[PDB]
Amino acid sequence: SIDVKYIGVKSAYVSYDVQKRTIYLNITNTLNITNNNYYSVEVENITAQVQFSKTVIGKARLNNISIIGPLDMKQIDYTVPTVIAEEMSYMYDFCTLISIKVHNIVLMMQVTVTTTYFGHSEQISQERYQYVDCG
Amino acid sequence: SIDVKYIGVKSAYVSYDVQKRTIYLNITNTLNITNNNYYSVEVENITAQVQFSKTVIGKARLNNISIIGPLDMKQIDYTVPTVIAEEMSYMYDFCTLISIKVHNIVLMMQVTVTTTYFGHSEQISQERYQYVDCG
Amino acid sequence: SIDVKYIGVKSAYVSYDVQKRTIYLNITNTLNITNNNYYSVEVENITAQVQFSKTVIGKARLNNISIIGPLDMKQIDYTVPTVIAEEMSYMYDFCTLISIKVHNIVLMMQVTVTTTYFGHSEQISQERYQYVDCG
Repeated sequence: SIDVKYIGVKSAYVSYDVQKRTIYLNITNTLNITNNNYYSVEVENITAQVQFSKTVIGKARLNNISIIGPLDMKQIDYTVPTVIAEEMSYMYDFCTLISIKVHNIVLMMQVTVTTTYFGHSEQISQERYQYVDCG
Repeated sequence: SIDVKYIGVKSAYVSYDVQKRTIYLNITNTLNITNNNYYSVEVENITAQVQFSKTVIGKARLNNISIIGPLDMKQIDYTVPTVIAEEMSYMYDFCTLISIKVHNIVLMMQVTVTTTYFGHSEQISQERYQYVDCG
Repeated sequence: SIDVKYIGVKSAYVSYDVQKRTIYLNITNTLNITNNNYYSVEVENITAQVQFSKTVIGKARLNNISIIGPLDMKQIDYTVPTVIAEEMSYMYDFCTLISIKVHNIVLMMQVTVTTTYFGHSEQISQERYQYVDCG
């Protein structure tokens, strides 16, 4: 919710970036920085009454007050059928980041069959870092 | 919730980056930094009443107040059928990060079949770091 | 929740990075840093009443108040059928990070069949670090 960032290279408060055939000569840098951060975040005052039946008095008849179902759920159920007579594959790979017929799956399930939940529920997913470097 | 970052290279408060045929000569750097962080975060005062029946008085009949189900759930259930007569693969790989017919799976399940939950629930997933480096 | 970071290379508060044919000569670096962090995080005050029946008075009849079921769950149930008459693989691999027909599975389950839960529940998954380095 606050300060969520994807940054391709670099993050700073003060940054000096001096490069590529440069003269940086006789310089006076003076910084008087005040940068206080005050966070009052997700401060919750919750008064909750949760009843299916609160009061029954006398010969009353109650049936099937809350029904959740039937429930039939399927997720990440794909199919990749391959029927081939003859394959030739020639692969020449030099200095390459390569993935071939790979299956990458992330499933995060947090509050899934609950009657009641009070408070804070959080999911964070930060995906893979992959690289190839050649001289 | 606060300060969630993906950063491709580097993170600083003060950064000096001086490089690649640079002269950095006779410099005065003076920094008076005040940077206090005050966090009052996910601060909860919760008063909760949770009843299926709070009060029953006299000859009352209560049946099936809360039904969850039947529940049928299936996850990460995919199919990869291969029928082949003949395969040739020639692979020549030099300085490669290479993945072939791999299955990578993460399942995180936190509060999954519950009547009641109070407080904080957190899932964090930070995926793989992989590289190839050649001179 | 606070300060969740994927950083590809380096993390610092003050960073000097001086490199690649650089002259760094006669410099006055003066730093007066105040950087106090105050955390009041996940401070919970919870008053909770959780009853299926709180009060029953007299000849009342209660049946099937809360039912969770039947429940059928299956996860990471994929299939990889292979039928081949003839295979040739030739693989030449030099300085390669290579994975072939591998199955990588991470399953984290925390609070999965509970009546009631009070407090903090945390799952953190930090995946594999792999590399190949060649001269």
